[PDB]
Amino acid sequence: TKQVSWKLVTQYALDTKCEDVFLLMGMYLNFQEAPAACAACAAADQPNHFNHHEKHYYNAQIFADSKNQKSICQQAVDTVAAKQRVDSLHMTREEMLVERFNFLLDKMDLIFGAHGNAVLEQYMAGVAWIHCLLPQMDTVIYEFLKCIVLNIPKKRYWLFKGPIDSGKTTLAAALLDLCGGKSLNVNMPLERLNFELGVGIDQFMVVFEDVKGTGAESRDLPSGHGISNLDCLRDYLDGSVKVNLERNKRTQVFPPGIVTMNEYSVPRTLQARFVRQIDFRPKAYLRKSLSCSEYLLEKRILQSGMTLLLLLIWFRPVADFAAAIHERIVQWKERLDLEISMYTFSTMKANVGMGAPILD
Amino acid sequence: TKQVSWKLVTQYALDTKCEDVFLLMGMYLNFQEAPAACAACAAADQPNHFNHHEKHYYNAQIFADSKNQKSICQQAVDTVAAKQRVDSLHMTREEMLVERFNFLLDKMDLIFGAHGNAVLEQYMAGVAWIHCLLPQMDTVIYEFLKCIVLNIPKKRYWLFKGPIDSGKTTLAAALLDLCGGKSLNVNMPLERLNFELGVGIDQFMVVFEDVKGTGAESRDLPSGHGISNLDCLRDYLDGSVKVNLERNKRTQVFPPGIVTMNEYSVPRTLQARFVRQIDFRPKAYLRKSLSCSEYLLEKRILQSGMTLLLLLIWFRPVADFAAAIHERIVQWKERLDLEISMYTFSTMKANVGMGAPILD
Amino acid sequence: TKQVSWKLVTQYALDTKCEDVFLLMGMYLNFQEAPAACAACAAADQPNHFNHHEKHYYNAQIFADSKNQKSICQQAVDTVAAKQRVDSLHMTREEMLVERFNFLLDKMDLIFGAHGNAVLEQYMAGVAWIHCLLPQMDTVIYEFLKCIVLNIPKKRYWLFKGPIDSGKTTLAAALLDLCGGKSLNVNMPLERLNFELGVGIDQFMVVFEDVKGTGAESRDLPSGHGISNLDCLRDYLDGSVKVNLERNKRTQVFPPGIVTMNEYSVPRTLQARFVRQIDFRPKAYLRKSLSCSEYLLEKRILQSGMTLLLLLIWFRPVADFAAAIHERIVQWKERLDLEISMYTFSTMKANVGMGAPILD
Amino acid sequence: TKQVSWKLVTQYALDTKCEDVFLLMGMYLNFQEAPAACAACAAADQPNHFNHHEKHYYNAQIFADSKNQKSICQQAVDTVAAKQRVDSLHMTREEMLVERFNFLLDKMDLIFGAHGNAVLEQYMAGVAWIHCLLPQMDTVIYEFLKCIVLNIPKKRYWLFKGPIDSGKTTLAAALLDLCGGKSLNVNMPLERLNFELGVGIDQFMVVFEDVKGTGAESRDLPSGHGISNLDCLRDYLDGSVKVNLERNKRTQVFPPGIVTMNEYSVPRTLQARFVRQIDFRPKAYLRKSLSCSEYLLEKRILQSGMTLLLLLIWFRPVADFAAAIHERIVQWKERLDLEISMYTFSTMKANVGMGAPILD
Amino acid sequence: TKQVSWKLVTQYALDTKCEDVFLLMGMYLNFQEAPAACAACAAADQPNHFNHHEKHYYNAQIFADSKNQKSICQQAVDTVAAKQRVDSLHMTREEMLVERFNFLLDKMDLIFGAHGNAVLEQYMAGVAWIHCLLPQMDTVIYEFLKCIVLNIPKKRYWLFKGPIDSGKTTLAAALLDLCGGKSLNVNMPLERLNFELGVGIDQFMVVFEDVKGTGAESRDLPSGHGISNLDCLRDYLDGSVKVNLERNKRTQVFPPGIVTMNEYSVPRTLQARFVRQIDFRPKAYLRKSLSCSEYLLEKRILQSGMTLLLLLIWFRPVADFAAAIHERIVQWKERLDLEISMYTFSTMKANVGMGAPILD
Ligand SMILES: c1ccc(Oc2ccccc2-c2nn3cnnc3s2)cc1
Ligand SMILES: c1ccc(Oc2ccccc2-c2nn3cnnc3s2)cc1
Ligand SMILES: c1ccc(Oc2ccccc2-c2nn3cnnc3s2)cc1
Ligand SMILES: c1ccc(Oc2ccccc2-c2nn3cnnc3s2)cc1
Ligand SMILES: c1ccc(Oc2ccccc2-c2nn3cnnc3s2)cc1
Ligand SMILES: [Zn+2]
Ligand SMILES: [Zn+2]
Ligand SMILES: [Zn+2]
Ligand SMILES: [Zn+2]
Ligand SMILES: [Zn+2]
Repeated sequence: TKQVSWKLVTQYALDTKCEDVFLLMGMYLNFQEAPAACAACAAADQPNHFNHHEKHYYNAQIFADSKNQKSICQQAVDTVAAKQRVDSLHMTREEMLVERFNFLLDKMDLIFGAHGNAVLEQYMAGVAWIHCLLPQMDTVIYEFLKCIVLNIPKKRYWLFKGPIDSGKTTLAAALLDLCGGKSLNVNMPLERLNFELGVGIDQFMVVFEDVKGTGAESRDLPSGHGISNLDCLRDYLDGSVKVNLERNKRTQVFPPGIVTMNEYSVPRTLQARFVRQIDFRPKAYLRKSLSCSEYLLEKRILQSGMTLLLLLIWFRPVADFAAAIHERIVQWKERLDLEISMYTFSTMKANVGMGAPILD
Repeated sequence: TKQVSWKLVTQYALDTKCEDVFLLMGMYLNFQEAPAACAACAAADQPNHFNHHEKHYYNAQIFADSKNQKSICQQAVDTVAAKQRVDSLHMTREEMLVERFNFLLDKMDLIFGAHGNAVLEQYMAGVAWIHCLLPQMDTVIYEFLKCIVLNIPKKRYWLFKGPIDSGKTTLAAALLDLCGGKSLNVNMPLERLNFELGVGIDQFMVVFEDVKGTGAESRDLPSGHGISNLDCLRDYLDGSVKVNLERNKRTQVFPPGIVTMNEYSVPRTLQARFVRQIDFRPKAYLRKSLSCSEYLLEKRILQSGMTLLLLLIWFRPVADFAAAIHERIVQWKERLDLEISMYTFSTMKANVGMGAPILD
Repeated sequence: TKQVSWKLVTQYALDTKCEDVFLLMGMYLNFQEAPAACAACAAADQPNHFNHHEKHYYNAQIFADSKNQKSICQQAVDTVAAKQRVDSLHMTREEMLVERFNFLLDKMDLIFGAHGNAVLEQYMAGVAWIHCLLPQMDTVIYEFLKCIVLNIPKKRYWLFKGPIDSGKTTLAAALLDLCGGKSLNVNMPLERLNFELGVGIDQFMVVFEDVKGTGAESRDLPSGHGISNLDCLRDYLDGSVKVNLERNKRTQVFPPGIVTMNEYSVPRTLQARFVRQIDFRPKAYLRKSLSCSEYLLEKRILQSGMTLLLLLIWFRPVADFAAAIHERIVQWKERLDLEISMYTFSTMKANVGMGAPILD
Repeated sequence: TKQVSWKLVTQYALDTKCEDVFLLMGMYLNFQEAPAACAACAAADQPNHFNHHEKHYYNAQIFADSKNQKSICQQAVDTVAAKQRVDSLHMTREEMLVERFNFLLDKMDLIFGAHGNAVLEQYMAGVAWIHCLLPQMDTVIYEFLKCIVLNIPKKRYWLFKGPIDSGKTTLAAALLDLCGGKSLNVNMPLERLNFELGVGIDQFMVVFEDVKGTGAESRDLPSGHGISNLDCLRDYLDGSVKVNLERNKRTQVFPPGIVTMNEYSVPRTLQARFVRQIDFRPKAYLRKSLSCSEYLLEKRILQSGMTLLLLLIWFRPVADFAAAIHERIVQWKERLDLEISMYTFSTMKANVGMGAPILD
Repeated sequence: TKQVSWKLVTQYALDTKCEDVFLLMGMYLNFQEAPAACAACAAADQPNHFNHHEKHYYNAQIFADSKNQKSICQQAVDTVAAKQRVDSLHMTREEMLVERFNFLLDKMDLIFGAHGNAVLEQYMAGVAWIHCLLPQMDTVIYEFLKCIVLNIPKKRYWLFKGPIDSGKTTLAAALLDLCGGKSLNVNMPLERLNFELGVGIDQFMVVFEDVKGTGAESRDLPSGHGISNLDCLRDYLDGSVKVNLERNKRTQVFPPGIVTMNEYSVPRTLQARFVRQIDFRPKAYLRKSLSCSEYLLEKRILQSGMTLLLLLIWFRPVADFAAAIHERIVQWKERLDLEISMYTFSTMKANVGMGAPILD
């Protein structure tokens, strides 16, 4: 009888960075039909399918007849986790950011391509709104990337503070997506904390999202254990030494990142853990401009790492990006130039400032 | 010795969307007897049996002699879960609703067919009662389907508020069945919450059923953690970003849906999460008409997604439905036309309004 | 080497409805000795042995030499669970009651037979006592069976209320045995509730036994969470929609049944969930008659489903039973006629009323 | 290569009623050496070894070379549990007591035999002390055995009440050993109760040992949940219906037995559950006689089921015992007659009454 | 291919009493190199290596090439546990103490031998200090051994009471090591107690170390649940009946031993459980002598079972030890005689009494 190549299934999982045994199984089974008569290959809208179908066709036919499908996929997924362990220890943090930028650029090549449905001008409208959120915004994002890549002890965490719908949640979500990190909830009691902190294993960056304090009920702010919990996690935030994380599973320097919170009282000991604090104040023109440009909210553009990378490609020269992605940055600069100019971009920012629709 | 085709058992599970290892085992074993002398095939009342018996007969005989029956069925059920993972990521939300409508139409073809026992006029009486529950009811249902399919951030959740037996529970149950979602209970403490929220993995929509608040004991309303819990789940309700769900198991945008509750105080922060609120007030004629038309309650017609789809087929033209199901909508319109007219339907609604039996 | 037929072991488990892996193993090993010299076969007092020994003799000899006995039995027991899953979805509720009546009649054929030790006149004395417990008792039982078979939403639960030794516990236990359901304890906190509710999976009916309330300590009634718990289980009691039961394991309409309790205060919201309430008041003559007819208590006759089925066979004509069991009802009517008459039965009820021994 | 007989290892486990996988493994490995030069066989002090060595010698040599020893023993132990399941359902309760008496008689044949070290006169001295503990003591024990064998609902539990060292703990321990039951601790909260009650699965009888109440601290009695817990276990104590026991594992009538406690207040509802209450009052002569006859305490004679069976063999005629053990009762009566007379036994009881050493 | 002898690996584990799967694996792998060029064999300082290398060399080479190393070692370790189960039931308690004394003598033969580093005069200095701790100390130790071997009900537990550094902890630790028992912590709540009590399974003796009471905070003594817990464990301490221990795992008479505690109030009911109480009072000369003879503390001599056995070999004649070890006691008496005399031993005790260095 024909033998299935476990190595080839693993190669597919490695090429697509697949961490889900069931997703892998389903995707691999979808390669068993003839690629010449494959409608998914003709549509060319799913690269994880159309770029691999021909290569995996004969192996997928054998896989379809297998009595050990889950085990083949478990070894493949384990190899992906094994590669991630090797990279977390050998890859430089700049190489880690290049890998994430390449993932975002692959997604951008698709959604703004011939077989995609995204509108590039709508994402550029988001770029204009984001550039209006803070002064020197391209420098804010660039200096955040430097903070994450350099990973300097005591200079690794930024604090985002402000009320609801102030751009604080949005910017933190977009920066998380740009770097490719994980969000954490520390509003739970200390008993469940260690399992939640374990989510940061092999992660590039993290966001401690919507951290709550106590005694702010008189200002309509909810009570939580967040601020108290974070104040007892100095070694995790500082990154001077390795911490023991469990989900024990790994001993590593806890990832850098962001803490987001409303207007709670910050203890002196927790305040000292942040190299920078950004205060987010709601601006009437930002909300108005957003209400007039609904596509931004509907298509989740403002929370996208692709929007922040387009901002960077728009504002920053080729030399500001790592050498390994220079060719892709140049091709994206040519693409953006065809559709927007410094004059039309300036009009978009002027439209934001007036609380009018960003696109005329 | 003869070898059992694991692929064929998987094909049966895929064709019937079987997610239960024991149900699959029992159903497959029932294919081992000769289909020519099969009473279940002659009765033709169970499509998951009579449409598959002949195809799986020889394989079921081999399956009956197997010493590894549970393992064969586990791989089959896993393949169904794998396909669901692939669809949750590749299928458009319109395609997801088409699949559910096709499932409801298959059930309708059976129960209102030659080998079925349901009475089509009784379901149409339910359509009349439902159309009397709210003004422009066909538009209410249609706009709910648009809300679920479009899945727009901050515009994904509807609030159903009213006392007991006000039509609030019934409409939410019928909309859940129409879309094919899951019901959730958030009246438990935060410690058990994450396991309950994990029920929403790969789901099209959800209902947070009978959410309880505090301090409404003086108005005979029970105390619960529901309203407090929902107020701490902004990212789940908004759908702006992906949430980490566990039953970790999957990172996804939490499904859209409905929250149902009695007349509790809604906090300003939780109130802002609903794009629409429908207030359900008990009407004496609705209860009276129901008491005179007992078949509605006895046969669970008012809670049925089939009743809401019949309402849609009755009120809305063919172009209001997706192109993929147009042929089935046309055949159902012809079926309904033979049994009810706009005049006889209007009499049914007039009978509801008088609190008299819906069917004369 | 000889191969054991897993299919034949499964067939034995299916024929005896065996749900216990260890019981199956022990019963099957007892078939390895020669049936011609088998004392258990000569005694003919255990049908699960003597009706299967000859058929399974050669396979049991091979089974005795097996190095995988537990696994063979696990697949057999799993097939029994698989069949139960298929029946819970395809069998009509009338067919489910026929299956239970046939199980009770098989037991009756044995204990009142040539190789049995039960005294039919003693069970008929129990029939007389039960018929004295409530007016029109044969109608009470028959209408309960109709309630369970019909399974109508909001009309599925009966409330049995009274002090200790009032016939309330006895009648509920006997009705449970007649239908073949499970008893549930809801006096535990909500944290453990879901695991207990999961006991109702694939069950025909349930009894929420000895439900306790609060603040009745001044009337010597114990405190418990029962009444509070049941008041938060409307969807389980009503049966309008399917509930998610776990022991997740199955999504189904929660079984119908009975709630038994002492004289606690019932909340308006929980009271509305019962289509009928029966109040049990202790009668001095019932206790006295029981003290004079000790065999009833000693032989567990009053709690037996066989006693309630004998009551039905005695009072009701052949047409009141399903067509599938008519031949067995006729044979039991002939058996009862040989031993009791309407005159001698009337004397037994007169003896109950006088608090004297039921049998003269 | 040579094959190990799993059936033969199972036969050894069945013959010795072995329920411990590790004990079985160790005992079986001790059969691998030549029985002709076996010192354990020459000593003849361990029947579970010397009566099986020759039969299992060749199989034990093969077992010694096995790479699957634990699995062979697991199937053997499982078969013992399977046989116990079959017996719990088919064996009459008289047959269950015969099996226990035969186990005690096998132990007695050994310890009072040529290769034993026990002194029969010392056990008879214990018989005299036990016969002085309560009036008509041989009738008390005999009526307890009738209570356990008959297992009549509401007439299955005896209450033993008294202070420390009153003979209450001793008699209950000796009756437990005589019947072969299990002791239970119900002084724990209700949360852990069900796992403890599960210890009664397939058991002949149980003792709820040293049950504690509340508010008796002013009388130097410790506080506990025992009495409160037992008051909520009516169905377990009454034995009118089957209870669901877990360690779910089995549905059965909870075993009969004894409840022992100090002088706590017994609630009216819990008091009604006992068919008999024995009050144990400390007697100065009993303690004094015991202090003068130390061998009773040192050799654990007063807590032994062998002491109670010797009491029965001494006081009761052959016809009072089941027919199956008549030959063994006759041989033990002849043995006792050689060493004690009704006159010398009467002197022993007179010595107890004087608080002097029982043996002159 | 070559086959590994599982029996031989088991034989090594049995010979070294190995209860650690990982230790066994590591020790066995260290036998794969040539014994002629083995530095560990030339050093001759580890008997578990040098006395087994040659015997296991060829099997260890095959073991090194095995793909099932952990499983081979698991069966070996299981056989050691199986042998321990057999011995716990068949070995006399005197034979159990002989086995422990032989283990201590093997260790003594090594550390005081040609390839050892211990100084015999330093251990004899410890013997002198220990003999100064209590009057008739050789009789105290000997009577403790009699108490443990005889294991008489109600006469099995000794109480050691005194403040910190009073010799109480040291003597209890040394007696534990001499007998080969386990230490237990009962200062935890009753919920975790049963798992801790399960540590006493198959153990010769136990020490309930540093038991804490309540309300002694005014005397600088810490609060704990120890004394309260022990007061509810009468059946465990008395040893009149078998207790059910879990880590259920085994039904056995709980081991005898010691309870150590500071000056807390002992309840009358717990006090009655001890056949002997030793009060430890700090003596200034004992601490001073210890400060001048640092090697005692540095080399853990005072806590050693070897020190107590040397005390016994020094003070007691050959007939005081079991016949099986007489030859080893004689050889150790000759060894001690070469290095110390009754005169030089008396000088050591005089040096202790003066608080001066024990060795001149
Ligand atoms: C409806 C409701 C809220 C809403 O606000 C936002 C929604 C998403 C992301 C950002 C915002 C805002 N950021 N921002 C800064 N200054 N004012 C604002 S609002 C927009 C529409
Ligand atoms: C008996 C008890 C209750 C009952 O009520 C209902 C039962 C099921 C579903 C809906 C209803 C009602 N919906 N509605 C709206 N205005 N009044 C009402 S009653 C009907 C019969
Ligand atoms: C001893 C203790 C109690 C006892 O009572 C009963 C025992 C079992 C089942 C039913 C009863 C009673 N049912 N009933 C109705 N009116 N009075 C009564 S007593 C009988 C004997
Ligand atoms: C030392 C400490 C206690 C002790 O008491 C006993 C020990 C074990 C078993 C029974 C007893 C007693 N039963 N009994 C009846 N009337 N007085 C007594 S004492 C004996 C010696
Ligand atoms: C430093 C700190 C403490 C210390 O005490 C000891 C250390 C270990 C073992 C025993 C002792 C003592 N046993 N003992 C009896 N009378 N006084 C004392 S002290 C010695 C040095
Ligand atoms: Zn393709
Ligand atoms: Zn068929
Ligand atoms: Zn037979
Ligand atoms: Zn032997
Ligand atoms: Zn060596």
